[PDB]
Amino acid sequence: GRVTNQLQYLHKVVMKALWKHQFAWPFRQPVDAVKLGLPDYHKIIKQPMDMGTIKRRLENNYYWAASECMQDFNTMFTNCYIYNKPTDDIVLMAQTLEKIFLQKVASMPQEEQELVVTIP
Ligand SMILES: CC[C@@H]1C(=O)N(C)c2cnc(Nc3ccc(C(=O)N[C@H]4CC[C@@H](N5CCN(CC6CC6)CC5)CC4)cc3OC)nc2N1C(C)C
Repeated sequence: GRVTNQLQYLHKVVMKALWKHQFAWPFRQPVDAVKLGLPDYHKIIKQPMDMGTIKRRLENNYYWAASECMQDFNTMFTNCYIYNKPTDDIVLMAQTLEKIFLQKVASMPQEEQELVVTIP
């Protein structure tokens, strides 16, 4: 991947705010459906995603475009809404975190530019 202004913003602003939030703990690591006794989790959820995985990807310059990282955040929230019951508190926690995600994304740099200054 590469380092861009937008991906650096996603790492140092958006992820920093979401990771520390009081509602982040269910999303800081992949769902362990074996330990949770949930044999249907991976039958229903085709693309598991979590903030621990996203954070490691950002640390390792896995992404090529901010939009890919935004899709990973979105998949994580969508998985929660699809799998759980509409009245479960975790749905409310995801809605709270996703609202912060969108609020912070609103102030991301407009044009994606690689943060490299190279010598030919
Ligand atoms: C999946 C459906 C839905 C959903 O959509 N998502 C995203 C979701 C995600 N996560 C959870 N639960 C947990 C999440 C995280 C933890 C944790 O801190 N786990 C660590 C704590 C102990 C650690 N151990 C390991 C070895 N230990 C050494 C030996 C002495 C013990 C020392 C400590 C290992 C794991 C616990 C959870 O269970 C309480 N539920 C979810 N739901 C619920 C509605 C079921």
